[PDB]
Amino acid sequence: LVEVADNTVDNTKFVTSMYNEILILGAKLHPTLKLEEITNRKGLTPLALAASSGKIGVLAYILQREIHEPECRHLSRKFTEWAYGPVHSSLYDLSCIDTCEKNSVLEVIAYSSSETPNRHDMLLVEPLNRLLQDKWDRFVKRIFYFNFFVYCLYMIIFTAAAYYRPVEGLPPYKLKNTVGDYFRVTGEILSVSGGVYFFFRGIQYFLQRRPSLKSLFVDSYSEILFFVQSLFMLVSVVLYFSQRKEYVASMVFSLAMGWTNMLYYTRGFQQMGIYAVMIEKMILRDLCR
Amino acid sequence: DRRSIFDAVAQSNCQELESLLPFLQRSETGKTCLLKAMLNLHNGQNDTIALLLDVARKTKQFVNASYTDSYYKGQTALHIAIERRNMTLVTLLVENVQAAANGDFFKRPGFYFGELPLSLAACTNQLAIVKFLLQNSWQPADISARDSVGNTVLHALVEVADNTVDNTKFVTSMYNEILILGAKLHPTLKLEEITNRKGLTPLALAASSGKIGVLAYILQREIHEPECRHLSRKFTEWAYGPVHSSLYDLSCIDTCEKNSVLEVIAYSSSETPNRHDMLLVEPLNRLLQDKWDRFVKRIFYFNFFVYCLYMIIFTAAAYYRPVEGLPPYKLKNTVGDYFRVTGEILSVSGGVYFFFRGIQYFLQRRPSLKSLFVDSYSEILFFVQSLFMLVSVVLYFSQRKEYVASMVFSLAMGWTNMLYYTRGFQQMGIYAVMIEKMILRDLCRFMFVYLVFLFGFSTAVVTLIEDGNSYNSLYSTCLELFKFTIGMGDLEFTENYDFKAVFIILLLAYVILTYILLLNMLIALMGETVNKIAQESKNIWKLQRAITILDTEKSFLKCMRKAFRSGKLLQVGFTPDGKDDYRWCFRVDEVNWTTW
Ligand SMILES: COc1cc(CNC(=O)CCCC/C=C/C(C)C)ccc1O
Ligand SMILES: COc1cc(CNC(=O)CCCC/C=C/C(C)C)ccc1O
Repeated sequence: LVEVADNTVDNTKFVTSMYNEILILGAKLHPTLKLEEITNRKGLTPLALAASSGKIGVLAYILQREIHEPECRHLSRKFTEWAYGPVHSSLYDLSCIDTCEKNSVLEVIAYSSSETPNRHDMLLVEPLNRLLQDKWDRFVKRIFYFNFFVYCLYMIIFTAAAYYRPVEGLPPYKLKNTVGDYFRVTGEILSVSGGVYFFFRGIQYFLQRRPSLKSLFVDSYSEILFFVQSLFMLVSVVLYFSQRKEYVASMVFSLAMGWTNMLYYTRGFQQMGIYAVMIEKMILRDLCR
Repeated sequence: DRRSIFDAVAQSNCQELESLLPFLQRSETGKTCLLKAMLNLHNGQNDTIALLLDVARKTKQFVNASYTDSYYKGQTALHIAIERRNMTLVTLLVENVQAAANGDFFKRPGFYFGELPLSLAACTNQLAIVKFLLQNSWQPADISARDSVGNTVLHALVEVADNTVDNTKFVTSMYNEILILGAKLHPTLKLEEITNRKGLTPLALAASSGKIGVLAYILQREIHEPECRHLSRKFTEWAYGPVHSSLYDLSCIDTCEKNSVLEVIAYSSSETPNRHDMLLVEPLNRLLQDKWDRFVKRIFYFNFFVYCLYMIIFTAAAYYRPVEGLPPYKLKNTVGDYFRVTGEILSVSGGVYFFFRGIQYFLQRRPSLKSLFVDSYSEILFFVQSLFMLVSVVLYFSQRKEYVASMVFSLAMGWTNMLYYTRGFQQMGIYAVMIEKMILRDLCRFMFVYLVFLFGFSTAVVTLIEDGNSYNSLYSTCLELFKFTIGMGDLEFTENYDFKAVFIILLLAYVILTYILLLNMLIALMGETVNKIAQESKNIWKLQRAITILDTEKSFLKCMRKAFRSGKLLQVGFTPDGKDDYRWCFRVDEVNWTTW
């Protein structure tokens, strides 16, 4: 039933309908069985498949399902907790929306390879919007701001240790007894540590997600850039112990990338996140043509 | 047992009640048994309430049962009946009205409707219930009830409006019906002036909070009924053919006890949903335009001319600043120096004037801190110019030559601030509004992004240079790369670099990313924003002129306060109380061919 849905209003109409009728029928015949958890060989719940393949209408249905019949009230995914006047307070199920056995509906929507017809539009349903906004407000705003602040410090120290690079002779260099040179070696060590961190993060991402080769610059325009900055920093690491002065021609690139990559963080601020999105899209289309 | 009877009433069966009645007679929340019966009622299936009433009467102090908890403090049975549309139940309870439900819900999610059964019924789109309650025989409901904070029935009616067409529909409707009803019951009372603790008339609140539909109603209200013609706020003075000449009330639109409707609309902090759109009603537009045409156009033009003279003299006394030595300076016997000292004195006098004006404004209005640059973009600038001028005053008697670095700033600001005056000319006022909006939005966004990019690539290029003039600089390289954005960038401005290929790749990447991509993006986005605000600019300009008029009238009450009044004092019709209706009315014209 889900597999044949095509998002067209009448198709959504009767897919939702017949889904409901078959569900209530199976409920009446077998009050003991719970059919939804039935999963195919890929192990996808009908919700999970209706969300991964991209069928939005059936998704809005399955997340907004309710039944009053006393015998089979227990199929509902929504309830109305109370109401005094025009005010209503209702519930939602989150059966495994937020966290699910192997992949919840959110985890499937977000990490969908964009071979899915429409993932961006799909977070318009009520429970998902409310859920994600709630998580942002409560306990991840602080984490994101702290991450942004740490990256600011890393760029600052990287910049101020690149600015004063030793110029006497060739690399490597002896550590003079002065205090400023000790500060500078601390700066270089923090710099390379951050570099290796980003390098590994990139490799881990590319292992978990396993992104394609024809759509890598349209699905993840940011992981590529962070990993590339890490690569340049590490090549500088390699060529600063190979007694060679060309490391700078690499390191410089990195540093520039560094500061530019800061735009990655303007998605926590809607009114600047939309601007950074426009930059990305235009660079991919219009500058290229 | 209390639990047994609770289950029985929840059971919709009277067997337990009948069984326990003879035995009972022989013998935090506190929800009432009759309240429990009514609550668990479907299609009027709860009948134990009448039996409970009969038993209580056979054995006043209980028909007035109410909550005790702070969560539902004071929840009233008659209120619950109203919530249920209970004509039978409410009529029984009343026959068997000023109840104060002072709980949390009545004061996170909740519902505000007033604290009185009458108010609740009025807040529920139920008209028969209110008719009966306000004119119930056993105890009629008094309409003039005022709650703790003072929100009467009309106050709550306005307070629940939400500008949506159907909501406006029935809020206006029921407001009208309750008004005419109170008029018929009490021709002597005038309900509108009833004000809450904040002292706001229902008009004033409907305007301050932002409810436009109710506003258009209240200012365009008329009644023909002979007994209650005296509630109208509009009249039609005469009509020969398709022509009509009508009046308007101006009850306290133009000038009111503490804050009129205009004074509230204009000075609204823009936390109000929609103030710009709100001056579209007929009497307000006509009134403000009339004031502009009659006796404030001259004042505004004269003010503009005086400011022009102040800038001119300030400019010509700054131009010839003494250069011999340090400040202060001795006044040479020449005549030009006397002219110049006159110029400086006029300059500082104007400066102190603007400084005080700014302080007074900031005391009266008391503007917020998070929205100061979106509510008043002009008072800040005038006050800031005054501040710079006064710091120059301070440092010209501290034997220091740095005063100029301040004064210059001031002077520039001065001339630019002249744009403040292009609101008396619609077709230039809209242009100055666009400048303001773009400076607040688009330059800010684009400048954070452009500084990110500029600093990134400029440290990138300085970490490469060696200086082996003085391009080993973050400031001089920051310039030499900023110039690329004014079409003056030199791709080879230094040859003190180790690698030419890297240097050129970096500069090319910079030019492509900022000059070609970003800057043209800014042009495109400016196009978008202009195409969007083409009309918001007009509305904001009308509001700017309205504020100008209000300040103009307030400041010059000293010269002729009551001389130039709106409209005239007219006698429109008779009223039963005194058989005379004298009001500061405002006449307008109109036509219509479809009506005939
Ligand atoms: C990193 O995440 C994001 C970054 C950006 C902006 N960053 C860029 O456009 C990359 C520029 C690369 C040019 C560098 C050249 C070197 C060799 C000098 C927009 C959206 C994002 O999500
Ligand atoms: C003053 O009222 C208005 C003014 C303007 C135009 N004025 C400005 O944009 C201010 C420019 C400030 C830049 C000055 C920098 C100095 C340090 C040289 C538009 C609309 C208004 O209502």
